[PDB]
Order: sequence, then C-alpha cells, then structure tokens
Amino acid sequence: TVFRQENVDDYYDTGEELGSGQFAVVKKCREKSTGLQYAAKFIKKRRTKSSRRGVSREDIEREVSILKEIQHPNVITLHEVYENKTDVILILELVAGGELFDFLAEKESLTEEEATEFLKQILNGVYYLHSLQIAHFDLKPENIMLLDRNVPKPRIKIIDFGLAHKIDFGNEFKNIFGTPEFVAPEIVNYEPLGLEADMWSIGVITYILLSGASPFLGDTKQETLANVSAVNYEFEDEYFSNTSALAKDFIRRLLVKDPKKRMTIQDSLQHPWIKPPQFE
Ligand SMILES: CN1CCN(c2cc(-c3ccncc3)cnn2)CC1
Repeated sequence: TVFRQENVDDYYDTGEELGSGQFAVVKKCREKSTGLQYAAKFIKKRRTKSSRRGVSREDIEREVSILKEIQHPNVITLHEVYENKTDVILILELVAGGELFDFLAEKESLTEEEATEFLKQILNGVYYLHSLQIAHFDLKPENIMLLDRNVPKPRIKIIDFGLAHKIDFGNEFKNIFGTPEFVAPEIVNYEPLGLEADMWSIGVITYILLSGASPFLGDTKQETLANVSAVNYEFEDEYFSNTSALAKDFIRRLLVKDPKKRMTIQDSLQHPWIKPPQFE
C-alpha cells in the first residue's frame, strides 16, 4: 500500500516534540487548511531488506491497517498518512495531557477510585480492540495518554500500535516482544500469543496504579523476564496494606501464567471490583 508522497510541510506546520523513540519521533503539528492540531509520528523506514535499523514496510503497513480500522473514545484515531524515502509519517489525533506514566510520577499515590477511573477506560478501549480481534501487545503507562491532565478524572487514550496484530486464528507466532516489565510469560517464553497477553499487561498496570511499584522488575532486563516467567511477584504490605482484598483478587486473576486460565476482557468488566527490546 502506498501513502501520500507530497511534502508534509506543504500541508502542516510542526511545533514542539511530543515523543521520541527508537525509530520514531512525534511532533505536534497544525494542518494549514483547517487550523486543527495533530501529532505527527515520523517512523524511520528500513534502508535495505537485511537491515536492523528502521521499521520494515510490512510492519508499518500492519500498524497503518489497524489504525485505519479503529474509532473509539479510548483509542487514538489516525487522520492521514504521508511518506517519503526516509519516513512514513502518521498524522494522529493529538492527545496533549501527557503520558499516564508521567502523571503517576508527578502525583502522590492513587486511591482505588482514581485507579479504577483510569482502569475502566483502559478496559473499555481494550474491550473494543479485542472485539476486533486486535491484540495491542505493548500496553504500559507510557502508551496511555491523557486528554487533559488538570481535571479530577482525566480521560485517556491508548497509543502506540507498532506491535499490534490481528489475531484471526486465536494466536499468532511472530517476532513479538514488548517492554520486559509488562510482557506476559508467553512472550518471555516465545510461545504463540493471543489476546490474553494484553490481559496480563493490564494486571501489571493495575498493580502499578495501586502501589507505585512494578511487580516483576529486577535490576536487569533478564532478571525481570525471569521473574515474569516464574510469576515471581507478591503484594507488599507496605504498599498494599490499605488496598481492598477485591482489588488484589482482580490482579491475581490477571497475573496467571497459563493464558487459558487468565481473565478475559469480558471477565474483567464483570469482576466485582469493576462491575457497576528484550536484550540489554
Ligand atoms: C513510548 N512512547 C513512544 C513515543 N510516544 C508517542 C506519543 C504519541 C502521541 C500521540 C498523540 N498525542 C501525543 C503523543 C504517539 N506515539 N508515540 C510516547 C512514548
């Protein structure tokens, strides 16, 4: 699939940087014709077939195909796609209130209600994606951004669909590995992956939202990964002493090694607490 090959600078003006990653940079931008504001994600292309720098065309096309399908209040929307010899440029919905990661750092510890306010939105976005047989494969606080960080109950959107895959056969068996702290055991063990991996990541996020601590984090990536595979976590009383037993029950049903025994997204929404890269 080919994208628009006009110079993006003919149609948009760029401003402040919103994000920076291994093969991408994100710039705030403004469309000249409408005055509306977006986030332009510049993804570096591969220069050769055998190269390790940049993103393969297959991977870029996969991400764009997924983004084109999605429209939901808790997921990002894709506006347009440009390309040139060096980059594919995704013009995405602007989410200007920063990462949930940075919000959690700056704020004192969350209450269970503040945590569930966030978590219910995440669950709603993931329910949409999973209904579509889309696995995100990179859920973590850095990939959730707030629309406005200065309201009591911030609204969120899931971003960063660079690892997302359609799961039409119940699992996929590809080169898929996210951030060690957040990956499921089946990722660590290079086993076939499905929608269940996301549910593990939600359990890790939930743990962090309630405690400010990462459940599997070691001093090195390898130690983290070993901890994940062994399901080596516990609820430290220093952090969880005034956290409800039901909240812990929720996390325990997601941090399950066997993906078939893990709560699904639908189970998570009916749970009584809710119901109303890899190498150093
Ligand atoms: C781990 N990620 C990688 C780089 N970041 C981004 C940010 C955005 C974005 C989208 C809409 N409004 C603002 C920012 C899109 N893609 N990546 C954040 C941290």
